[PDB]
Amino acid sequence: GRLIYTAGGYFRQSLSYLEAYNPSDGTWLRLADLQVPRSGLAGCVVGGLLYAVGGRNNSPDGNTDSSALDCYNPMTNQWSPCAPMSVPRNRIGVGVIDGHIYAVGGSHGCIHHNSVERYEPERDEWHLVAPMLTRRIGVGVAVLNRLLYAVGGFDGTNRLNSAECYYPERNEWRMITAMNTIRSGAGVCVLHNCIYAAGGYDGQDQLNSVERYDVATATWTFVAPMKHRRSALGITVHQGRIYVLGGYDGHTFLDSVECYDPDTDTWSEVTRMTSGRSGVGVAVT
Ligand SMILES: COc1ccc(S(=O)(=O)Nc2ccc(N(CC(=O)O)S(=O)(=O)c3ccc(OC)cc3)c3ccccc23)cc1
Ligand code: NA
Ligand code: NA
Ligand code: NA
Repeated sequence: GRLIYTAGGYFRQSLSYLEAYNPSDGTWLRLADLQVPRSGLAGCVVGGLLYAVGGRNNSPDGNTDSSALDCYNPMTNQWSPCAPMSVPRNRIGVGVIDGHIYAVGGSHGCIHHNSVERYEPERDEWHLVAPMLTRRIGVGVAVLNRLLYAVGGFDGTNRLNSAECYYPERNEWRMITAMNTIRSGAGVCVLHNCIYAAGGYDGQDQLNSVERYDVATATWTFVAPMKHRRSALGITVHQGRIYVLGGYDGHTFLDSVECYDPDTDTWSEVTRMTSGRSGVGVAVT
């Protein structure tokens, strides 16, 4: 009975919503709002708790990048503040290794970060780790074999098809094979020993293409495309299928949730979000 949690996001302004989808019964729960609205954040789970990391509050009253880390306990339906990151990071990527949260890249105003930092929930402290080899905002992150992959993004000048791999024990990054497509604001996840990158923006158009990196072969291969082009989408994996949530298609904030079945190489529409939004954080617990 694990749920897909969606936190924050944007429609007209940054949002405070926390909602959870159950693929088993098709239900949505409306859970406790975030304390502060944010879009461009990332979600992750450590030890059955949901963490909302970074992002930005884009409001009619002003725009504020976030260094916040907040923790949601499903058992109490309550958000609790944690230690903030060293710097604000909007359009952040996040991955977890061995119970530690990595905050990768993102922007603070015009600064497009190459820096990376690591949170230890048991000490409630962040520290810097090695910087990525490239500045990346709108970067997607996934973890496989206790290595962390940072995929695509924007460096402040160029939208990127490159990607790189972090080695936590050695504390170093290495460039991996570049993707077939330039993608910022893609959904990036791990499924069956491959890193998937779904959708995003190539500098000109929102994308419906999906490609996956087979780590063993160092090769990116396209799979079936999504039905809807989308950037700033949420993504996650639940019971061996990919779910993509919302995003912007170039004209509309989407409420569409599509599900990828690797066995048949097919996408299908599985539910709608309660309202269209982009820039959400997503995780499963
Ligand atoms: C036209 O030029 C571009 C088009 C698309 C892109 S991208 O999708 O690749 N990168 C992203 C852009 C914006 C984000 N958000 C808000 C912000 O950072 O200011 S959002 O989801 O909150 C949002 C707000 C307003 C929007 O209007 C249409 C669209 C998205 C992003 C949030 C997370 C990840 C990437 C984001 C970049 C440039
Ligand atoms: Na610190
Ligand atoms: Na993720
Ligand atoms: Na609706």
